[PDB]
Amino acid sequence: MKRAVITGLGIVSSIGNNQQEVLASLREGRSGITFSQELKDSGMRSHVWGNVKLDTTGLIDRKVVRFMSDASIYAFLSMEQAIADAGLSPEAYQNNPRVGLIAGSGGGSPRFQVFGADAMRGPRGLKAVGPYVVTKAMASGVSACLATPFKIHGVNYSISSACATSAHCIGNAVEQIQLGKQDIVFAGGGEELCWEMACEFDAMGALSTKYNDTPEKASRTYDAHRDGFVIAGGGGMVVVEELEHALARGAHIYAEIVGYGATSDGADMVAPSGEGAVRCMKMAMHGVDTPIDYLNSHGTSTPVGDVKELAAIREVFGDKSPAISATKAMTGHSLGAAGVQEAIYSLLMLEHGFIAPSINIEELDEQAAGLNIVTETTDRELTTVMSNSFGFGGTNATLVMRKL
Amino acid sequence: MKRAVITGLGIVSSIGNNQQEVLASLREGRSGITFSQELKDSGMRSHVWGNVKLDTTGLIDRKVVRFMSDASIYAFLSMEQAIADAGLSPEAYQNNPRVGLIAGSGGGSPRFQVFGADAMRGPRGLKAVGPYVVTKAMASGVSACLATPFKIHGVNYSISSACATSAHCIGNAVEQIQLGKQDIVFAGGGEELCWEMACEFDAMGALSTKYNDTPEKASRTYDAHRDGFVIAGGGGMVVVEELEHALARGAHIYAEIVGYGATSDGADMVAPSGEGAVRCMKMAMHGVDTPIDYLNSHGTSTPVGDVKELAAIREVFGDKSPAISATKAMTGHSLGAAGVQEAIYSLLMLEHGFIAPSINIEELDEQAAGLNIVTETTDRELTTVMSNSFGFGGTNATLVMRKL
Ligand SMILES: CC(=O)c1sc(Nc2ccccc2)nc1C
Repeated sequence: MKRAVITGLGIVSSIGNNQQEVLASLREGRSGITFSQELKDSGMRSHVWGNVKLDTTGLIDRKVVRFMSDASIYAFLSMEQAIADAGLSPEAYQNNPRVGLIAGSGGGSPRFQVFGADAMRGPRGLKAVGPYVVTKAMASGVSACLATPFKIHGVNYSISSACATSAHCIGNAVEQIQLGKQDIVFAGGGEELCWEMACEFDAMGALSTKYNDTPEKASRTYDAHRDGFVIAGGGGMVVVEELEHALARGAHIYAEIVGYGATSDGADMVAPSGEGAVRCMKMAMHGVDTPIDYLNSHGTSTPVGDVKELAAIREVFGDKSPAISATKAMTGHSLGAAGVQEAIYSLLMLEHGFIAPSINIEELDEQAAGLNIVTETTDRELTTVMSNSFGFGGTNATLVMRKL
Repeated sequence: MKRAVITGLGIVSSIGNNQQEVLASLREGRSGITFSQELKDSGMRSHVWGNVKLDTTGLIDRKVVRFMSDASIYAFLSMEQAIADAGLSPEAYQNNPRVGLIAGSGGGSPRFQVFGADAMRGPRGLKAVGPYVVTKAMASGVSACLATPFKIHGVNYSISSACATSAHCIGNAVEQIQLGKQDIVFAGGGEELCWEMACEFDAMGALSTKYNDTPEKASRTYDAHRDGFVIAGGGGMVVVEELEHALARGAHIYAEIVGYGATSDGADMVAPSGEGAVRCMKMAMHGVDTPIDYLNSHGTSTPVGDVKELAAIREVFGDKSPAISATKAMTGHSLGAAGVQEAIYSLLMLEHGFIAPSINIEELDEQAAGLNIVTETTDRELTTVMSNSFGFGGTNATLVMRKL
């Protein structure tokens, strides 16, 4: 069947506003986490976040940006980067029924939803709301706001699956190539960063609260004293392309997507089962005839979640587990953007031949013993990498990417 | 290639709480639209809606429903109906890696996004927010809140695409069957009905405002004096199943999904382009060796949209129009739920041999000549039916369903 490769990438993240900045942060083990006065002022217990450090004012034409929330702004800038990186001209990708876009967010825009309700409840009613809230607040905002300006004619929709959102977007893009329906699908996602959404996670006890005075130490996957994830925002986009089409245009190919797992736990709303993760990893590895050299774990810095995933990894890999690191210890958890951003970090590791460190492990959890959790940047010629995304609601995605 | 059939359906709609009530409404041309004191009290200009007329108290177990917003409640009730209609025991669909769920909403839960923000700003802060808002508010709430209690082990995610949401969910379910990855996928969606979301549509001028004193006449697709859509809520679910699997278990089969189009306009953000719809319909018709007997139009009762779709229909079919009716004149526009609900109305027409009327056309639009818009219930043996969903943001889905 038809093979899918990644031929371009773009990213706006807590650890860099393009792939050059991201690569430098990954190699340096640099945290993207900062103290947030906004989260503190809202009354939250978690006062830290992985913010995008970019003035986005003016970067997008007004006729386009007027429809957008921050998730769409970050995804749009990532898409522009990905198109440039792929070397795609408008003649090639615009008004082309074989070019699609599958990109989502986990939350839509709580900020604009709340803005609309607050405005409506004041004396000016509909006049205060204005005419742009639907495209900002709707769950499909990220795909809708990008498909128009980029003149996409093929598929156009958003997948959402909480932390797995943009990993399922990439896997669905692979499926469109496999079905022969598309030659290129831009795949990815975006997530805004705001107290309106963050407080929902803090209310469920999911966020880190004990390290507000030392923000760079709060996200600490696998450390014995981890206490929840650090919320983040941003976007990412990859160009998923059919192999013969890529070769025919002289594309730069980062990797082939040689496996895509998607499963469901059917168990707990907010905690992973393990069993679903084992099936998801095995599905992504089926038929893949090379070992996993590096695994970018879901690893959010939660007491239960981090070790549930490690137990699943031990079950999948038996006595030959891969090198592992949790890049969320540097970046935080960007929710709908995490799958694509972590696919990109993994592709940069593959392209540049290094493993990024799993930072802030002052005392390794007892349940991580015996695994090669890499804690210092390591040069290594990688061939095959895996990235896990295990979302709330028991939804799992795994991607396996390999050099061609 | 593996073939996909529909073996069960379930629905909670403005025109009925199960398929018996929906069938009777469709045959009678009975409006589901009522006056809404909630919309009026909120300051809106549109005071009409297609509400679900059902007391849902106690229909879902407390430990299940505590995670859910109304979109999930309606989708869950629809799924229970679909499972019973498909004759699936718990042992047949639970804990089964070959059984999946793809179901979404257009808006998630504006009500619970606003609830979380309002609670956080009050005297109890995080304690008033409570631990259930993420599962209510997140874009994937509908899939997350159903996949756990129904013990789904296969695919699990949401697609969102505004009006096309649950039609793309059904098409993607068909793709899982075609790829050989699933034997059954429950596909559908839900949408809450609330001023928090409705006011955003009224603020952009999208909703009907001139007919509040006569709610049943507000939604009037193709009428010269239409003035916007009437917002609605509800849910729907279909059981998409691989053909040989269905036959081997003695399933009742409504129809095969013989075509699925998904395209993008890539054009004016706020209006349908017409051309994307043409491409979508032709994609869904490709290889289908029988004529389209009946078309359930997207037709939302908007000035621009209704006649753009008619022009696309003329381009596709020339002088050989199928019979057409816009069931939204009865039901209103249930946004994320519209694709699956309209697929279900189309399946009921196919199963029971009639065309539902396009109601409230007192003066046919000057631009609607030369087609077969059916305005009176008409008994007729149908074989192949089409349903269009042309979503805000230029995202299109079309489904073609045919008797076996
Ligand atoms: C003017 C129109 O016809 C429409 S249809 C529509 N649909 C949805 C559905 C679900 C989420 C967002 C938008 N929005 C508008 C403004």
